Amino acid sequence: MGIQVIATTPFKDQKPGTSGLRKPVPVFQQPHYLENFIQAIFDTIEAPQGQTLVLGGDGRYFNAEAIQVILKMAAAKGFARVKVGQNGILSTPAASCVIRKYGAVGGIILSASHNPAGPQGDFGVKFNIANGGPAPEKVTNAIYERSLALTHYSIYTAPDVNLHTLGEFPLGEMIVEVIDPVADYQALLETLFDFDRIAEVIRTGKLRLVFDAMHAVTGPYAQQILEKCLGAPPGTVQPNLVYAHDLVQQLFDRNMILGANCFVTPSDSLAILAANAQLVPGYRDGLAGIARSMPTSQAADRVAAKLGIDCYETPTGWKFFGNLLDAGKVTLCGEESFGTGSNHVREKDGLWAVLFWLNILAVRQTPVAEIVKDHWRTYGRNYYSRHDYEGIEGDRAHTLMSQLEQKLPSLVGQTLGAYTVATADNFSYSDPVDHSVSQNQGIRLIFEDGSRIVYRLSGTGTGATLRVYLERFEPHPSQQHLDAQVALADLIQLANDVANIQSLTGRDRPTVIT
Repeated sequence: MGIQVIATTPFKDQKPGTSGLRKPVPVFQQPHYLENFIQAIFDTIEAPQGQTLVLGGDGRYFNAEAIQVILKMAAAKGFARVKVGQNGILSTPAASCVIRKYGAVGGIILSASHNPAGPQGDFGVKFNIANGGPAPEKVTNAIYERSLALTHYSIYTAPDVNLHTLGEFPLGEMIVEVIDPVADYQALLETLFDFDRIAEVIRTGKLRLVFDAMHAVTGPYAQQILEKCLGAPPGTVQPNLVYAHDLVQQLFDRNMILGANCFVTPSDSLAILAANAQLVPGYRDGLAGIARSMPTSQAADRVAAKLGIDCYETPTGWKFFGNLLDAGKVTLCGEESFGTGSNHVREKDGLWAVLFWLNILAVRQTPVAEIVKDHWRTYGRNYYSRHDYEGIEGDRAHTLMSQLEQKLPSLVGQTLGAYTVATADNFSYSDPVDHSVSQNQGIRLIFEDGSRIVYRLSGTGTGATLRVYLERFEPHPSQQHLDAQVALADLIQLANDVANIQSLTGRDRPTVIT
């Protein structure tokens, strides 16, 4: 029936934030809510005349209706083409791959699972730009501001386009191209790893399967790549997990793939992958550099040192990896409690790590627990845990950080118990490419032995959450198999005393311990 203007009135918090806009499903279902936000996104694209927009999601209730509205508004925008997943399915690494391959203007990912942290049951709309990665803050603020001042939006009224079978289909002047959700992405992964040799180590079935991000071993992408392509037994893809550190403590007929999966923390997994990267096709020539978010443990640092490559320390976010990967300063990167990835895409990638690991296991022909034990043997172990103090009263948390910041200059050089202070600062990051400076990114106590304490404040705007990161470095192999909270007891006592956590927040116990 054609292009129409639809009058609308603004909504209140269409402010995206880190992983795009996340709200309960009834909130996105409000009349014109999705349309307002999607109009705000499209209003940041100035010359859509010949461009392509990537669109997909994860199945979840409401995705189907949303994908139809987005398609219809894209048609009204004037995009040449929308590459949309079969049945509206596209993972975040896939969309990043697809955007990058075909030079698309950007994408819209309908997911709230790539990032597990968040109220479960929420609906999410993520906007990725031309480089294949998340939209920078300058762009998400732009969207939020537009969402507050819009009087109308444009949409192409027409009946829904079927996405069950592949092909090109007309919608206005626009092409709706339905793509195999996995083909391009599996291709990229095949350029990175020896799929043949990963099939073998699955065949023999004597080793466990290792992963470092939640949900990496679930869903259609794991199913098609691990099960139908690489020959993993049915049932391998959905606790069903054992922790790598448990298997290392234990060190002191049936297939193992199909059994439990070994979880390695992103902090340690990033170090190990970087240490064994030259065993796989995708990184034979070596790494350009490593990057990690500041609170991620220093495990990868010690590998970069011995390798002779630089290691960048960025503020929390897969945001800041983008400029370093594009510039070629960095090949591998990871984020504590989120996962790992490389420059093959611009987002965290859970299968990419699972396959990486499977390819490491096939070449070195040895179980995970022993690989980890060797890594610690060679580089030392970076004992690492986070303590979360959730829902601190607003400005009590800000008094804590303020009092601590004041004390930091006099901390330098002093010896507190067993730990001598080498650096006590407020983290700031100056981008080696943008020259954009980020400030107040957290308080660091860095000790001369390699150990570390870090304080950050989260959820400012909401209660606030105090996150305390505890890192003890242990070079002695005889000391590398303790319980993390036992190993970290002395650092935990120090972190609490110097910041006066109990005195200024009234909390005797972390809300969460990881």
